[PDB]
Amino acid sequence: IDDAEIARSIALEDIDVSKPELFERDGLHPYFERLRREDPVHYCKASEYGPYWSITKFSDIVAIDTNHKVFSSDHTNGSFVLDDTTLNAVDGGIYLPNFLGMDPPKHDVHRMVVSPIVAPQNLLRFEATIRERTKRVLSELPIGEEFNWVDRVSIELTTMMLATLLDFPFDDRRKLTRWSDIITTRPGYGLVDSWEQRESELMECLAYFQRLYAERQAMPPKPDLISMLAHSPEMQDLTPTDFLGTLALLIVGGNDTTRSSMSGSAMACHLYPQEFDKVRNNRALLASVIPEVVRWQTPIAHMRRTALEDVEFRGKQIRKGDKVVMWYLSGNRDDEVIDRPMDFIADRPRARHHLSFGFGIHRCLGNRLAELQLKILWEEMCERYSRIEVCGEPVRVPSNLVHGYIDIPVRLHA
Ligand code: HEM
Repeated sequence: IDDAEIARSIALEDIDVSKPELFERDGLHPYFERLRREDPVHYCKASEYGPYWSITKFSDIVAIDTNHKVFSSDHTNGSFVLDDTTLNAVDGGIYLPNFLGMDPPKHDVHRMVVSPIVAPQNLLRFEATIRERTKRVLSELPIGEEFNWVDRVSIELTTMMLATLLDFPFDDRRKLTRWSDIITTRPGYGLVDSWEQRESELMECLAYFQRLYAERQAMPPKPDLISMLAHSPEMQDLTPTDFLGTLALLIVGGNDTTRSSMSGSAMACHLYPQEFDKVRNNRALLASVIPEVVRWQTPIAHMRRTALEDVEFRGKQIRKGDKVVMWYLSGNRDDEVIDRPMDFIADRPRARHHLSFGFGIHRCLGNRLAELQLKILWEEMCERYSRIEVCGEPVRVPSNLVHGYIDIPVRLHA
């Protein structure tokens, strides 16, 4: 398929950027280029998820994200992703309510329970712990033999990081990757064969975490996420559904995003070897490289809202009940705000000014944890490797939400 030809040729009204097939072949940029130029607040009438608004420009996306009283995230209105099966009991899905899918006032009550995980002193302890654990993984990677970087680096380090945050048994940490993966999938997408199989694996997740929760309730408070839920007065009446929904948020939130950033790091070093060379020669560039990895990869391609009011936005009449989608993958390529945004630039000015963590009351809680783990990985790459070679076909995730990789064949050079 030639996405450039279609995007030039078809009527504006027939553009649907939501198809997971487009993400699998990273074919979105010709469509987004046309929408940002010709119709930046665009109504799509025909899609699998019903009709929706696409918000494609940087400034416009900030406006939606920061107006939570007009543009709702609440689970009672359908929650915060475009595909209604991921978090609602519809068409084979199950109900997964959580504080990212809550509007105020309840949102703030739940966020405050887990916000100590990024207290300053915990970030310092976390950084010291991660450093040694990361060193140990990287020092066993072969030189001059092909391996899947997603398997040996992205998953290996990400599941070690999330296990540290949950104090999850280290020997079972592969379960965290499995549970994360099935939350954002559908039957036939290559992970589960049925909705029922998905439901079974999530009940197994619930049973495992319930055992851990009961253990944490009976020991002193510790700086781990399950401990924080287990000792919180305001969390004592979670229904089974709310508990499972909250676990889903913490498992996917810390897993899929960081994994995708680690996979993008390898792609960046191969496609832009001179930028890797720069930071290797000058380690002060880590400050600008890490936010740029996250902007360039954009691990979460969109977040979705539902309008609670009729509202005229940039000249367009949004109606109460309409789906509104913030395309972070488009916004992070808006050259009104970001110069030469298709390329990876180790040394970019105002490198923290990107959309990948959102803006407003739902801005990513764990952004400092991700950035510290990515810093430590780049420190180690810089010390151990002359270059990172992608030597076979990359295989991408079929999702309009998770913007990441299944397979990146690499060879390391020293
Ligand atoms: C590069 C890594 C990451 C990216 C790109 C990312 C992206 C996001 C985005 C896009 C949101 C929603 C923003 C909005 O709607 O305005 C979010 C929220 C959240 N993230 Fe992250 N995230 C990352 C790492 C992490 C990690 C490591 C954790 C936990 C250990 C985490 C936990 C959360 C939580 C709990 C929320 C909900 C905040 C709320 O509703 O108040 N994230 N993240």
